[PDB]
Amino acid sequence: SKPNIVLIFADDAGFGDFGFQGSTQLKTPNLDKLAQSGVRFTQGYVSDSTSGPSRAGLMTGKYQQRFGYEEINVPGFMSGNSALKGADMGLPLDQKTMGDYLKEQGYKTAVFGKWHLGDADRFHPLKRGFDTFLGFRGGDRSYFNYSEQEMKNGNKHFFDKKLERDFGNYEEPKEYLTDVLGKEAAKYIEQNKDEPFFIYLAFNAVHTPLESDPKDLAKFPNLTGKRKELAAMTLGLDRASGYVLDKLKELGLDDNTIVVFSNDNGGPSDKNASNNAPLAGTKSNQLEGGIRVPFLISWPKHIKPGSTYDYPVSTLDLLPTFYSAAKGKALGSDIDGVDLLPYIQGENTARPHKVMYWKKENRAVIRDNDWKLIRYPDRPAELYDLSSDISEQTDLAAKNPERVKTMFKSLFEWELTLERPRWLLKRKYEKYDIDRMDKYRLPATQP
Amino acid sequence: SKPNIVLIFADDAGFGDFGFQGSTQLKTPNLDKLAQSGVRFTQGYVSDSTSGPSRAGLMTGKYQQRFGYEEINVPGFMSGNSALKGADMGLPLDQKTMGDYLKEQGYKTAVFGKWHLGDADRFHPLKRGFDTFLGFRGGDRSYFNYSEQEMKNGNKHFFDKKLERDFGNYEEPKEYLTDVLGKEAAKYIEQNKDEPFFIYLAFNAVHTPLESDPKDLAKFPNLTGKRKELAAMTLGLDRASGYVLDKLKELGLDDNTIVVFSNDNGGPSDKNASNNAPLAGTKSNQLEGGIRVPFLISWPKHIKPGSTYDYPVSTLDLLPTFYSAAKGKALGSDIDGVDLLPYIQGENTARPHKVMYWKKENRAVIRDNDWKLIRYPDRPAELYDLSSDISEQTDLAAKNPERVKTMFKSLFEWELTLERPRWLLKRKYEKYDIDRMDKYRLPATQP
Ligand SMILES: O=S(=O)(O)O[C@@H]1[C@H](O[C@H]2O[C@@H]3CO[C@@H]([C@H]3O)[C@H]2O)[C@@H](O)[C@H](O)O[C@@H]1CO
Ligand SMILES: O=S(=O)(O)O[C@@H]1[C@H](O[C@H]2O[C@@H]3CO[C@@H]([C@H]3O)[C@H]2O)[C@@H](O)[C@H](O)O[C@@H]1CO
Ligand SMILES: [Ca+2]
Ligand SMILES: [Ca+2]
Ligand SMILES: [Cl-]
Ligand SMILES: [Cl-]
Ligand SMILES: [Zn+2]
Ligand SMILES: [Zn+2]
Repeated sequence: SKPNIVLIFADDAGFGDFGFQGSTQLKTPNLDKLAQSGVRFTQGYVSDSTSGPSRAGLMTGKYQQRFGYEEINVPGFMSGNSALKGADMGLPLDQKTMGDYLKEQGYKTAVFGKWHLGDADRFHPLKRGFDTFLGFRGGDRSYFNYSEQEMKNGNKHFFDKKLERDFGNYEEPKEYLTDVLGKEAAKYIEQNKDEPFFIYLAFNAVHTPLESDPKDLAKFPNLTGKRKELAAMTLGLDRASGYVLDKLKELGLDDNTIVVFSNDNGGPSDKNASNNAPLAGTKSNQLEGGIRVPFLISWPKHIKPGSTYDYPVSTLDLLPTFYSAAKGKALGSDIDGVDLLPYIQGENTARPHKVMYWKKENRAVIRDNDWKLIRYPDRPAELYDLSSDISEQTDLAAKNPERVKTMFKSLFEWELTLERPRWLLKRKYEKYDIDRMDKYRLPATQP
Repeated sequence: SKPNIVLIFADDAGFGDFGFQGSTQLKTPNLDKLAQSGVRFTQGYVSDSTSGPSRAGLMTGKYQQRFGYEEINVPGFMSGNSALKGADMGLPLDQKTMGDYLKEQGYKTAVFGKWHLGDADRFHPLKRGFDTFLGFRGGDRSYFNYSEQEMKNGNKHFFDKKLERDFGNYEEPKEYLTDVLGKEAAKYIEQNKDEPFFIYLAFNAVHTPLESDPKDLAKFPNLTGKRKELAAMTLGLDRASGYVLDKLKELGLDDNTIVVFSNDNGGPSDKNASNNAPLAGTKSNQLEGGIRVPFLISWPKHIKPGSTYDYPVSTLDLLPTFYSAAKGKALGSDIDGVDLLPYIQGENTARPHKVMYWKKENRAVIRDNDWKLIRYPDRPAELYDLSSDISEQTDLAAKNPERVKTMFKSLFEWELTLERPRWLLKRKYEKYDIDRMDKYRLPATQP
C-alpha cells in the first residue's frame, strides 16, 4: 500500500541542538525516539544556507539556481535594482512541487506553518499542489497572536506574517504557534487516516523572534538570555513534533508512514544562540555549519531502527524518495535528487551524490567525494578533506593545485547550467554573511 | 579663455591597430599626427572591457558599477530574469553627464554617432546635457543606409539602429556612415566657431558589421578577408577624424581645443580581425587586451608635442579634466576620475590612480601600483607585475600569498560600495567571454 508521508522541517536549528545530535543542554525526547526508530544521516545537506532557496530546492527536487531562485526572498532586504520585489518573489509557476507529484499519486496534501515560496496569491500553497494550508506566506512571525494594533501598524510587507487557513481566511493562533501547527497536523492525520496523505509540517521554530511558552522557559532555570529562549523553543518544537508522531502511533499508521525530520539551514549562532557543534560556520555561509543539517528518516516497514547512514544526502533527494514510495513511474527528467531507499537498505553501496554544489553570487562550493572546494569574493579558494577535517580548519589548496584547478572548471561548468537570479539582496548583506562566517570560523563545541 | 573640447571615441579597435601604437600594416596618418601634436598615454584604461559600461563610466567620471551599470546593455542578449530589458536599459537618470557639466560652464554640446546609453526617449542625449545629436541610440548598425523595408521589418529592438537628428528626426546616411559622422562634427565646429563647444564624436568604426568604402578596400590589395575590411574601416575612421582635426586647424581653433582620442574597449580579435599587440586578451575580458586602449590628449596651449605619459590613467579622468579646463569650481564629491593636466605637466609627480578596479559579476581586477590581481569564476586568482610582464604570462600568486590576500580584501571592500546590477546578460555570454579570453591568452604580435 502507498505509505503516508510526514515531512517535519525546522527553521534555523543548530546542527548540535538535538539529543540525537549530541546535546545534553537541550531536550528533544520525541525527536530522539524518532531518530532511534529509523536512520540518522551524519552528512545530510540542504541546497542552500538560507530558508527560501533551501525550500525551493526541497519542494522541486532541483538545484533552485536552475530556475533563478539563488538569493533569499526577504521583502524589505532587496536591492532597489532587484528584478522582483515584495509579493512578486516566489517559486516560479512553471516548477512542479512535491505536492503536485503526490496529488498525481492520489494523496491528500497539506502544509502547516512557514511557506516562504512567494507572498502573491499565485504562489499560494493551494495553487502549488496542496489541498490544505494553515500557516503564513512569509519568512518569519511571532509565536503568539498579533494584536489588531500590531497588524494595523505593519509595513506593506507585514501581511505575509498573518496566520492563514486555506486561501485568504486569516485567523491568528489561539495559543503558542508551535503547539498550533503540531495539533493541526495531528487533526489532519485523524481526519484523513483511511487514505494516503502527505503533510509538510514547516515549523517557524526555532527562528527569531525568541518567544516561548513560560512553562517551557521554566524547564531551563540554569540557562540565561537567548540560549534559555532557544532551549524553550526547541522543547516546544519537540513537543509539537510529538503530537504528530503520537497520533500516527495511536491510529496504527506509523508502520507504513515515512517520517522525515530536517532543518532549512544551519543555525544563526549570533541571532538565536543556535550551536552547530562540531561544525564551523552558520546560516548564510557555505561552511558545513550552514549547509549540513540534522536529517532523520523513519519507515518501520523498510528502514531498520537505530541505524546511521554516513554518505552525503540532500533535501533534493526527498521528492524522488517520496515519489518512488508513492509508486510514481513518471518522474520529470529535470530532477537532481535520487531515491534514497536503495542506498538506506544497502541495495546500492555507492554514494547517492559523488558531486554536490552550492552557490550564492560569488560564494560557491563544489564537493567531489570528500573534497570540498570553497570559492569566496574576498580570499583565495580553500580546499578541505571532510573525511579528516569535519571542521574545515586545514586548507589543502596549496598542496593540491591540479585538483583545485579541475574542481574550479567543474564548478563553472555547473554554473553555466543555471539561470541568472530573479531577485537580488541589498549589497550590505554580503558583508554581514562573510563577517558572521569569520566570527564562527572555529569549530563549535557542545556546552 | 575656455577651451573647445573634442572627444573622439572609436569602437572595438585593436590596441596595436594604429600607426602611433606600432602598426606597419594599418594606416592612420591623421591620428598619428594627433599623437605627435600632444601626449600619448602608454597605460590608458577604459572602466570596462565592453561598450555600454565603458561609456557609462566615461560619461559620468564614476565607476559605473556604483549605479548598477555592470553588465552590457544589448537588447536581445538579456536574461529572461533581467530587471530591465530592451529600451528600459540606460544610464540612470539621477547621474550627471559630461554634457550636463559643460552646459553649466556655458558650452554648446553635441554628440555624433553611437550613444548606447539607453534606447527609451528619457535616455536620449538631448535629455542628458547635449544640445545636438546625429547618431543612433543603440550599440551597432550598418555603415550604409537601411531601406524602408529593412527599417519597417526589423525586430522590436531594431529601431535603436536608425540614424537620428536631434529628437526623433530619422534620416539614413547618404554616404559611408564614418564619413557622415566626421563631416557632421566638422559642420558643427564651423557653425559654433565663435563660442566654446564640446563634441563627443562616437564612431561606430571599427565595430561589425565589416562594411567599407570600396575605394578604401582597394588601398589594401595585400590583405585578405576580415583583416582587409578592418584596414579599410580603420582608414575611414582616420580620414573622418581628419575632417574634424583639419577644420580646427583651418579655423585657427586647435591651439585652444582639447582633442582626446580613445577607444571604448579592447579589440574583439575573433569578430573584426583587431590585433591588441603586444597585449594578451580582447574585448569582454579583463586581461590588458580588453581594458588598456589607445589614449591621446592634444592641447597646444598647455601640452608639449611628442610627449608620453607612462602612469595608468582612465577614461574616468576625462570628465574632471574637461570640467577643470572649462573653469568648473563645483565638481560633485562622487567623481572617481582626477584632473590629468597637473600630472601631464609634471606639477604632480604621483600616480593619478594608485588603485584601479574592474568588475563584471565574478570576474574582477584590482590593480595596486603595477600589481594586478585577476579573479575568475573558473580558476584560481592570478597575480601579475605589469612593470615586467605586460602580456600577463607569469603568474606570481603562489610566490606572493600575503599580497594576494591583502589585494583580495581591498577588491571586496570596493565591491561593497557598488549597487547590484540593473540588468543581466543571458548565462551563455560568460562562457563566450571566458573561451575568447583563453583563445587569446598568449601575447598578440604585430604582423
Ligand atoms: O530563515 S530566513 O533565511 O528566512 O531568515 C531571513 C533572514 O536571514 C537572512 O538575512 C540576510 C539575508 O540572507 C541572510 C542574511 O544576509 C539570511 O541570514 C533573517 O535575518 C530574518 O530575521 O528573517 C528572514 C526571513 O523572513
Ligand atoms: O561593442 S559592444 O559591446 O556594444 O558590442 C556588442 C556585442 O558584444 C558583446 O556581446 C556579448 C555581451 O558582452 C560581450 C559578449 O559576451 C560583448 O562582447 C557584439 O558582439 C555585438 O555585435 O554588438 C553589441 C552591441 O550592439
Ligand atoms: Ca531558516
Ligand atoms: Ca565596443
Ligand atoms: Cl539571520
Ligand atoms: Cl564581440
Ligand atoms: Zn592652429
Ligand atoms: Zn597651433
